[PDB]
Amino acid sequence: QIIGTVPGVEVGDEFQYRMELNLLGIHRPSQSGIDYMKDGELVATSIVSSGGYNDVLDNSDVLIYTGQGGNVEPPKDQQLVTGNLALKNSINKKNPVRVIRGIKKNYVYDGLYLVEEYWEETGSHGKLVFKFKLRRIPGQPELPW
Amino acid sequence: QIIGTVPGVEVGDEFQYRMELNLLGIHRPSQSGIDYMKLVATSIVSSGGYNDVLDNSDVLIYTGQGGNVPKDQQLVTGNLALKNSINKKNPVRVIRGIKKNYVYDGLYLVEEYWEETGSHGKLVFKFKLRRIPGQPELPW
DNA sequence: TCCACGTCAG
DNA sequence: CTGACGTGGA
Ligand SMILES: [Cl-]
Repeated sequence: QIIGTVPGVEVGDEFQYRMELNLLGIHRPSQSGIDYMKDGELVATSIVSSGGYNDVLDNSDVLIYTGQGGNVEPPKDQQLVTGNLALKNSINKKNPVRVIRGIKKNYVYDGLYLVEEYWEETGSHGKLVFKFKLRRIPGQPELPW
Repeated sequence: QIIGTVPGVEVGDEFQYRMELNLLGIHRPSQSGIDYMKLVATSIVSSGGYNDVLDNSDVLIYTGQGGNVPKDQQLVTGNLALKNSINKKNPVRVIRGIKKNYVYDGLYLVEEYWEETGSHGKLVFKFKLRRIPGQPELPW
């Protein structure tokens, strides 16, 4: 499974099903929001933001992406591991990450981003949540919204 | 959603995903084994999930859904569909899961059904479908 | 073995 | 709202 741009897939491309991001090699997991891979430190390779968490899409070049897990079953911390750990190490690896957005014909490839930072958030209950600040790599084609 | 043969879909056709039987209108549910409509049955998927019987012949025994196969099973929704399809003598598409994941096996009728007191004490239905004679052959 | 920003239709 | 012969990858 490959980093960066994917042959055949262009910014603004749309898809109906998660299972096509997998087929085309854009995003492997069938449900999970984060896909990553061993480098042996985990690095992130793509994320889907499609309404499942409290993600922030400004219609700008910055997005806040919520970490997975913790029930955001009963309310638990979130954990810096698997996907979450991937995204973080991708802060330092400065590697590009595909970002796919779910739309109100269901998904759109939004292009490449980097993970500038992450932080923690004591939530409305008392448990952790991570937030990863991704910036879109400047100079890619644009999309409407 | 249509009964009988589907335009564009031929016996022996294969597919990788449940979500293509839906796209092509072969079988709507994404997981469920039985699809029906206002109740008569219109298609079933037998892909290893229950103790179905595939003789490599023209008859198949299809297990009813539910009951955790621990509760009885119930003659309702899909199960009820299949049964009323006994009397409606309407054709039913039958898709088989294979060990690139699914294969349209053609048309069948539901000749009968019965009940089976299982290894625990609760119900299970079994529907005997016979393949409509005179369609191309699937090898196995 | 188990979880996950599934996905459909009653 | 939730049950249903789901998928893929850790
Ligand atoms: Cl698909």
